[PDB]
Amino acid sequence: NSRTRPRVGHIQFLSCLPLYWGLARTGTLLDFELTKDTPEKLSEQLVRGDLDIGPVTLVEFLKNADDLVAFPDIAVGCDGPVMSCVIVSQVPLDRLDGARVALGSTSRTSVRLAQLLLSERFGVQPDYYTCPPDLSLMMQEADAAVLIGDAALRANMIDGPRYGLDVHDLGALWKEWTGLPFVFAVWAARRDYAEREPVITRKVHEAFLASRNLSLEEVEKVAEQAARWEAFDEDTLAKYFTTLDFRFGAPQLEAVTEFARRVGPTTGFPADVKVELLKPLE
Amino acid sequence: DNSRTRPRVGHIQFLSCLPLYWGLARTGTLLDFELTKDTPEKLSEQLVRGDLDIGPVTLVEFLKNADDLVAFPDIAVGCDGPVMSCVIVSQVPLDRLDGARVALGSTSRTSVRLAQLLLSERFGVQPDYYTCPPDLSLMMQEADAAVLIGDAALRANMIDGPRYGLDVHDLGALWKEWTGLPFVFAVWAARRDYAEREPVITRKVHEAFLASRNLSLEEVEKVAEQAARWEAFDEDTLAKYFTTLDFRFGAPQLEAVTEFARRVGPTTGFPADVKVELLKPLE
Ligand SMILES: C=C(Oc1cccc(C(=O)O)c1)C(=O)O
Ligand SMILES: C=C(Oc1cccc(C(=O)O)c1)C(=O)O
Repeated sequence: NSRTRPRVGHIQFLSCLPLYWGLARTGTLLDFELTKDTPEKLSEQLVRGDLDIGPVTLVEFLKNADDLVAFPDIAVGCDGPVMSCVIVSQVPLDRLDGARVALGSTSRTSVRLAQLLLSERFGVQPDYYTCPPDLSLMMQEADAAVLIGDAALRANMIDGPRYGLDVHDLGALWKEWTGLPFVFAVWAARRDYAEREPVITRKVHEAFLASRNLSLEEVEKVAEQAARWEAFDEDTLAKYFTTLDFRFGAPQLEAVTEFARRVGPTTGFPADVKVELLKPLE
Repeated sequence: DNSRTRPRVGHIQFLSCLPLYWGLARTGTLLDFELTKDTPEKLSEQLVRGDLDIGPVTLVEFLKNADDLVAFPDIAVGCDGPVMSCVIVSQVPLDRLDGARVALGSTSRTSVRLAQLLLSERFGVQPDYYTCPPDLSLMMQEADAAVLIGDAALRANMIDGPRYGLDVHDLGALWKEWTGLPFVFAVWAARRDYAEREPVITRKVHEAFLASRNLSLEEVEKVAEQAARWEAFDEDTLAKYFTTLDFRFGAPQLEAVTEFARRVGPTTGFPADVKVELLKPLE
């Protein structure tokens, strides 16, 4: 009946590879029982109780906000381009009305942001369908596709330029539309776990912040090492890691508030949903 | 995407390899791996069938597949005397086990074979063996003795045994008494096809393991202090366990492997003189 390590999720994509570096170098990993997977699986596992703490794609957090406690000061976001959330299209976006648009199944938030932009900014109503993320296949059978993660970064930096495909950065489209930054995923504890183990939850939160901070300082070391295992080179990875925005304070919460209000009534949660933050000790 | 992919590397989830995990994390080596954590018998099955490229292999399963695996020199999971986490728990003296029931934990391949070798060829008793999931409570309700490995064995050795007045015999000590030799329970190996396709990645993985192991030897007390917060064992117990384990794999350890293989080979599924191929260093 001894104390057991928290079950902690971790996004397998490159976006959170520097964070993984920090968790390893600080020794934090030895205080976790870590699960690596794609964002939609990690969100399903946390909501279903197979994890205690982990990253949650924003839309799924909002649909479950009464049962989750978000960690302050860490998130996966951007202020302008995010580079790894894109619309790849063979035509201008305003020509997508009634066209087929493939939505990568690993996404919940970026697909909704893309749908919001296309309808409310560009005024087109495509015929959406979900499918596994595969740019080559998606382009054969759809006129445009929404991708996240490594596949999106690959479409943005490699596939797009080679084949003359338009690649629209969803963070940039949102920044153009609203002037706001964007948050794609947060870290959260299950409410029942945070109330049963307040101290473990706090130490996990603080360890994430320290590991994140360390990864910011050693971004070039992380990029050099990771470049040996990717089609991206060191400069591209370092640019990607430094373009991503892992803050989660008042300006980022303002962005979440506005996004939630615009998509709630079309996504399945109240437009004024409450985001509960983990409170520090007095 | 035809870029080079990280090696798929297995890692024993038990406490025995927790300091090594610390070393792999602290050195940053983990970011050069695609890591899979599991029990020794699953990690062995995955490597043999091709779901991993490099990983720990319980000795008996390595020897049964020695033609298809290349062992890493100078790192292994072993002992010279007690190993602490491979035990026979018995309610009677070992010499009273002839015709008695002995439960063999299903997660083991090497320690169970070593226990059978000791009981038959050293003590001369012929128990009615059976395999079951590792659970000391159930095993003791139905058997006169049980063979355990991993955390469950360490728990029987340091906690359950003393509490219930059960004899706990250390399999490493029993073998040492019988032979004067150390013992190797698991080795690290690369699949032969992976080692021949990617010699340099295999070498760098091997070197990274040695460097992570060496660091974990230096920081054993830090690792025990951290791990004690999540285990029924305290820091002193974990530190004694980590320092009792022997992770060397040179000539004296290979001598032990050779003799163990000779005594059990023809009844376990490999030649008594099976050849152990070691990863060769560069000139
Ligand atoms: C930085 C990214 O933004 C994300 C992260 C996690 C989930 C989602 C989603 O769309 O559900 C988006 C990235 O995927 O690289
Ligand atoms: C030191 C140990 O020895 C082992 C390790 C892995 C497998 C086996 C086996 O019996 O198959 C034994 C331990 O379990 O901690």
